[PDB]
Amino acid sequence: GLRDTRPGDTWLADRSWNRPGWTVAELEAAKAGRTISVVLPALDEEDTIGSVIDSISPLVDGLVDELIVLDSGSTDDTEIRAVAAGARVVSREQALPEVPIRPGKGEALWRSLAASRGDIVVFVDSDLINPHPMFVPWLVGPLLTGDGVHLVKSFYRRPGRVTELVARPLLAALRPELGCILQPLGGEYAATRELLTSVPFAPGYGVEIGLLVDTFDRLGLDAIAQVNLGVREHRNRPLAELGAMSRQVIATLLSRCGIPDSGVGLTQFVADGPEGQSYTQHTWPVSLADRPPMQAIRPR
Amino acid sequence: GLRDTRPGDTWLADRSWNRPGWTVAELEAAKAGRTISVVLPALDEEDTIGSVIDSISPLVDGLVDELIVLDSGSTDDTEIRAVAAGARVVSREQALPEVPIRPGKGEALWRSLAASRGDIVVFVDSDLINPHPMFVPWLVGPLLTGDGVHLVKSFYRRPGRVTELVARPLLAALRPELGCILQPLGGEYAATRELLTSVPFAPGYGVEIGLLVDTFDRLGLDAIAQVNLGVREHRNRPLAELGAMSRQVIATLLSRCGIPDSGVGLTQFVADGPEGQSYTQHTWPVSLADRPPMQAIRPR
Repeated sequence: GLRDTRPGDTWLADRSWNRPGWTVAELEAAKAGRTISVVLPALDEEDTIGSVIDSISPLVDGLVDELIVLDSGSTDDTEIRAVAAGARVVSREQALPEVPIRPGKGEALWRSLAASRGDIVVFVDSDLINPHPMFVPWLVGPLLTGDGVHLVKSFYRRPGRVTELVARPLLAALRPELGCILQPLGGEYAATRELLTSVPFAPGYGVEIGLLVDTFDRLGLDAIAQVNLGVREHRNRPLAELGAMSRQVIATLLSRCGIPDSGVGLTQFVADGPEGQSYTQHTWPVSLADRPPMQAIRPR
Repeated sequence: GLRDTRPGDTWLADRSWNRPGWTVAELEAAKAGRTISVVLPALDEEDTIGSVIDSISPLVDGLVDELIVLDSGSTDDTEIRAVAAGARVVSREQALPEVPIRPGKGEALWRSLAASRGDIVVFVDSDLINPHPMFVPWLVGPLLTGDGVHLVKSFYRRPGRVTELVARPLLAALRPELGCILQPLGGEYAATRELLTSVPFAPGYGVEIGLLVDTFDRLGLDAIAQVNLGVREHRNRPLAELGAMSRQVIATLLSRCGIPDSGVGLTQFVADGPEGQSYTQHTWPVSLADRPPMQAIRPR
């Protein structure tokens, strides 16, 4: 199983595997009137976003019915570079004009449900360094070979900390059935519109884990598959922000589990000098506020 | 406050500071019939333990009434080297013969309550690299200048991960009042026997955080002070063990907070090779079992 795994192989909930024997073209034939949207959430990713689109670009009007960059307030060259690469850029405002904006990644992904049309939505981070062109095919595979699967999570070999020390040990504690999930926080995943629009979306860095847990609670482990995406490269996560990310992952998971979170942000104490003679007190925001199921706002 | 802090300064619960103006000799005079025990928990620390004792050694028969190494099953030269340095070595069995041994650090510290006699117990890790001779004086300071303080936690400048990403964000979520604690997991701390023998001891890597939270719940923030211990050096924590440590910190905190922990260990998936073609599944143990207050076993 995980003793013999390829870029392409799917792990199902019953610990059974599948090594895909289709072509991109055969996957398109399997769609059967189901449409596919690809969504790239982007905040200030001018360096990487053209490359990411180029990887997915060839699939459009074939396997992929639409390719959207959800621009989350970029002040760099993200939009013009995504357009020149061939993607349609939708701002948060454009996606859902009648609801005021909240900050964070979860907001952007939630809004993209309103901006996209696809029966299946694939999410891919725009900060990926050289994503393999087979990423979207590999992600959608298990949805199209339809066996009750509604969420496809990815796993990869690193070519970190918050996943290994925070997300996974907390899942072992609070949702032990999800202990099989290698990469609960990863931004490459696919799901049905039916699933996506029926669940609330966690704010900020909580979005992926909130979706995982909501899917498990409502549909059980069988609705969740994982695909080996191989060696996956992304940008260095600046170490300064990781405390805030952990705090938000914690807030989201506690809230899914029915445990009251104080709503009190992490205060970090940063030594100002080598002697530890003074500290800068830095308090990051945490959000306990989900967005409601998209069905409650923009129903289909 | 933390805008101007020395090796020696104490932070109290009301955000007020104290910069000590005593000598080791004046601290001894302040004891007033209170005895002081120093306890060094040790599992296989032959390289560092002589040095640690040498730092504390000069205080014995003066400020320090006894110095005990609690040997937690060492198969290297820890015991002979601690003896030659001048400490008394007590095995777990010797400390408390009538209770069977459980593994982990918390067990060793709990047992040391039975092995030691001091009204005040100071705990110092035996893996410290060149601890400053003032560590024990600085730790006991706030207990002897008696103003209702029962627990003294330390903080230091690093000359990590589990503290910053796991312990502190979870405390912000579940015990926000303890958000002021810089180093909740640190092994250098002092407390009263009255406090120590009245609380249960968490197992393994949960011991320090369990003690912090128990103290807070039972006595409030005022009973807790923190002392700047300056630049503090210890051994590199092998990165492999950190998941298990986080999982146990999580288990202990959830249990203190009244939240059911599954008792299911973290399963880590270690890539066997560069390709991510197979993973080794490695499941670390977690313990939900405290030891009871020492008063229930070996009352004074």
